[PDB]
Amino acid sequence: EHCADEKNFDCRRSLRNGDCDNDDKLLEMGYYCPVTCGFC
Repeated sequence: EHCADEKNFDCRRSLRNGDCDNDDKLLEMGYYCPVTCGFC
């Protein structure tokens, strides 16, 4: 799976909010903005 942050999903805002620090949103972030979350 070559990961790529989504274009329509705002990865910066979500990172700034803390969406990616939320466990239940981890899944959401794993596909939406995985590169922004440093997964890959």
